Amino acid sequence: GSVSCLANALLNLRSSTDYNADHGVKNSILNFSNSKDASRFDGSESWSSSVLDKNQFIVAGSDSVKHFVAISTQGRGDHDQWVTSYKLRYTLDNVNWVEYNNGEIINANKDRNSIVTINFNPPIKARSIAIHPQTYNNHISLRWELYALPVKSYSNPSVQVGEVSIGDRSLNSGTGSRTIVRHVKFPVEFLSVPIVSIGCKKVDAHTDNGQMRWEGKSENITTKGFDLTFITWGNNAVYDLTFDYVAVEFNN
Amino acid sequence: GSVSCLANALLNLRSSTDYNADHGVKNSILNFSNSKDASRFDGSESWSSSVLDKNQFIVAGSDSVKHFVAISTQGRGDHDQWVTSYKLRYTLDNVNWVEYNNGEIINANKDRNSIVTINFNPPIKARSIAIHPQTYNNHISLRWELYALPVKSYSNPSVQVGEVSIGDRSLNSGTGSRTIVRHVKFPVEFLSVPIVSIGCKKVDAHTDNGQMRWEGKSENITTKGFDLTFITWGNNAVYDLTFDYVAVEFNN
Amino acid sequence: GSVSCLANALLNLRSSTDYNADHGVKNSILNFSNSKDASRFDGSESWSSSVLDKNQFIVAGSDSVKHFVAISTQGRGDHDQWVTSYKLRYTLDNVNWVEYNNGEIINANKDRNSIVTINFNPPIKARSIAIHPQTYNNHISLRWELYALPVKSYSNPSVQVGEVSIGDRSLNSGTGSRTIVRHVKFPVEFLSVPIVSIGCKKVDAHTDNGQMRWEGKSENITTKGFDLTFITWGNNAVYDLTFDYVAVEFNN
Ligand SMILES: CC(=O)N[C@@H]1[C@@H](O)[C@@H](O)[C@@H](CO)O[C@@H]1O
Ligand SMILES: CC(=O)N[C@@H]1[C@@H](O)[C@@H](O)[C@@H](CO)O[C@@H]1O
Ligand SMILES: CC(=O)N[C@@H]1[C@@H](O)[C@@H](O)[C@@H](CO)O[C@@H]1O
Ligand SMILES: [Ca+2]
Ligand SMILES: [Ca+2]
Ligand SMILES: [Ca+2]
Ligand SMILES: [Cl-]
Ligand SMILES: [Cl-]
Repeated sequence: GSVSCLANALLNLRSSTDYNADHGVKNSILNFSNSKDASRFDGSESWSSSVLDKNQFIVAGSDSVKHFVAISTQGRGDHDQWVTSYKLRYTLDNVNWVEYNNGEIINANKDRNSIVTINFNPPIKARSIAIHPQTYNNHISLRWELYALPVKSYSNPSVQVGEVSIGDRSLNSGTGSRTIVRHVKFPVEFLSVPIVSIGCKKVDAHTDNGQMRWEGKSENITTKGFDLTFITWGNNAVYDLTFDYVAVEFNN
Repeated sequence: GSVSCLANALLNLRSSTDYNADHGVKNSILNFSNSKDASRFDGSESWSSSVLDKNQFIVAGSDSVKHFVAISTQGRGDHDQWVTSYKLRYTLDNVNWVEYNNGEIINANKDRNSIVTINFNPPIKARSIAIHPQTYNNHISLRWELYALPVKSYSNPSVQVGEVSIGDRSLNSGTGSRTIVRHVKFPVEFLSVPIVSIGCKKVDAHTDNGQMRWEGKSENITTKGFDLTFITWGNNAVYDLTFDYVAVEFNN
Repeated sequence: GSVSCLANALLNLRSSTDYNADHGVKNSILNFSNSKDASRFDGSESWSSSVLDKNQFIVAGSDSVKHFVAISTQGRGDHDQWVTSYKLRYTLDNVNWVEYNNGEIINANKDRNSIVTINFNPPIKARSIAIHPQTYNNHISLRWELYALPVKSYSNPSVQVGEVSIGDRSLNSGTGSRTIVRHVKFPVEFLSVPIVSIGCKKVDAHTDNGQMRWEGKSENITTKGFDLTFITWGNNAVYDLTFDYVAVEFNN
């Protein structure tokens, strides 16, 4: 139950330099492998930089706030090149960048194919993150994956709002349980059925021997609207009631 | 009124293998065309794989939940290569992947340039989606587009919250319609004017010959704040009232 | 306090044509520079088109609504090629595209390395934006950056909702300040502590010599739930009260 970010095409990648396009970030996913034909080159089984120094990197980013729980790195699949240590940097706001664990130099790879995995406890909370190779065998060449928490069912909800009143004397007389319905139409139709939350912002009602009785509920909710059922009981005379409603659509 | 996803640069793409960088996913949009100069190669008018088998794919992804309504595929513009059938797979959570229509093998292209379009009824609801070529003429080479519903006006709203009370005896005496205003300042200024929803969470008020009368409304809403107007009428003495407010900014 | 979009890997890029993959959009960030080795080509210090006409472009996009505040362009770092003027187009819905400032032809570069910056007042509000070169020295070749407002702390909140009542006669007798607590468990645990907004949707209560007194508040809020404290005072007998709650989690 972690998300493989690169495997799912969830992040944009950007390297400092590329040896050429046949060594670009597009070739960098963990376990990347291509044709084992030696007579025709189809690209490195890695990102490989052009410049060899301590200033190269790949940035991975997108708009969403991610909770990164691990990173895995690997050397290059088709030649003896691998990153032996690296630093990490990240940003939540895309303005201020932070050094992971005070600029910790993480021990990394020692061969082409063995995976080295570092776990983040607590998760790194970030929009963008950058791997910064510090040392290497032969060339700055790597494959990698970033692991994040899945998105919660409750995130990114859609919302519409409005108000509803009795607007007449429908509940202003009589005895026992008495109800009226006001049908509400959402300004725009939802793609799935929302929930509808309500809160009273006007009471104009008479007590019944000192007892106040009123209720509202949302019912019969559809993509297009819902019913506000206004309720009184005993012998209360309710002159008017008003609710604000907040309709919330999830997972869409 | 559908959105052309690749045309709008809305999705990250990732292929299994590329013949080389000059045949990568960057060349895969429907109707992609480049220089018709035969003396200098500027890349294939297609994505083309490196390995030829039944295991190649392109994944298209981003963080947002998309409602995919169609897919179009095409062969390669500058050579006789095209995909003749394919399967589709998708994921909503980026953990669990689903086979489209029980692993349906979709009949696809028979030439370089004719478009073949499949419509999804109901839409495929997904964060990432993958085209998996099964058979081909000459090479696994294609162009394509994914079509999605546009984003609703009501999605991804911004929210700020707080509470407001009378806090004094301003409405606790007198006759007829009586009102007071409490100006509220949002903790942070909005980029556009929000709506402001309210709900009562405290009443401390005297009836007027048994009649209860109170109201709140939000008014004079700006990017910076709003006015909670507290209202009573008849001869009611209102000691205190409290509302929670929810301010919602759309389309920003 | 603006965000450098390409530097942070925040946008997908898509060109009309590329001279080849070694001249693609991946080489287009402002101040892009690679190996100054003349004996081995590692790609142009620019995006460069393949076709030379007035119809080439790069589209930059993602799902989020961005407020673009500036654009900077530069020519090519390693050869005498630069764009001398261009037009801009953008879209908020990814269906309807708009010409910036009525199709204004913007004066651009006159050398390899000097930066030319245009500021947008008001910001361009858009999901995708496209630079459309009109004239050029030698070739359509450029580097660039797009600048946007940072995301507000209040955007993309997570939400859960529910209702809570006294459900018994706990507050229906006695004298002075009397309170009861109902512990509420969120259907799903949050990653950080939310706020909890409330609004009354049922009153069943007796006045005390004509005075109505009731209150609710949310307290002891955690990732897992909160306490609704129901309150009365004086000599009021409260039979039942019901609140809808809206719990909002920010910045996650
Ligand atoms: C069924 C019915 O009317 N029930 C009410 C109850 O809700 C409450 O208001 C009470 C106050 O003494 O009076 C009655 O028992
Ligand atoms: C204008 C005015 O005071 N209107 C009120 C009305 O709102 C309601 O409370 C009624 C109850 O009998 O008493 C009056 O008519
Ligand atoms: C402490 C206490 O009971 N205060 C109350 C106050 O809240 C209000 O209801 C008032 C009405 O005359 O009666 C008392 O003073
Ligand atoms: Ca190979
Ligand atoms: Ca060509
Ligand atoms: Ca160079
Ligand atoms: Cl009364
Ligand atoms: Cl009341």
